[PDB]
Amino acid sequence: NSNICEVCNKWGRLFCCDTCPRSFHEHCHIPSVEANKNPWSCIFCRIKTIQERCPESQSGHQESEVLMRQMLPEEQLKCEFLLLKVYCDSKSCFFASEPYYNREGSQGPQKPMWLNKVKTSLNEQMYTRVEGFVQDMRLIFHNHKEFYREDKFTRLGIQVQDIFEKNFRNIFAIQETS
Ligand SMILES: [Zn+2]
Ligand SMILES: [Zn+2]
Ligand SMILES: [Zn+2]
Repeated sequence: NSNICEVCNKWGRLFCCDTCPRSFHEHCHIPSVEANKNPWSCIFCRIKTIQERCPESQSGHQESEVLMRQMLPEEQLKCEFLLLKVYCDSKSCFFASEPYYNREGSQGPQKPMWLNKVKTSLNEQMYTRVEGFVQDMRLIFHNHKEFYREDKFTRLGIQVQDIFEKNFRNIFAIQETS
């Protein structure tokens, strides 16, 4: 197994996947690494299993059909994996904890949002459809773009949004377009 956490790239108390060489800190893995379970399979392995069992799950989909799906166990897992993929980028640190807004010439968003809040929400089964999760995720970047205006710091939102959107298209097999 790897000797660093797959998400944050640090050593520490690591839990090792039994079906692939990845390791994780407890609360870096999403969901949090399970108390017992021998063998244990990580979220990457579980998502690979879904694909293997239903190879047609990788044919193209329309985003609008994906958003309306109910959060059954497989969609739940997919949103967990998408969320983990954003945390894997170091630039996620800017969006993880609860923000605050006090900048001359700007006003705070009406609805603040952050990754840790989406993580709690997923854990507490508060999203009934994929749409709920995806809306909160995009809301994080949108709020950032709006607040930081022409400051070059706006680019961080564009960057992490791009990671989110590429992973969304991949995980939910969105039909490729030009
Ligand atoms: Zn970690
Ligand atoms: Zn694994
Ligand atoms: Zn099938």
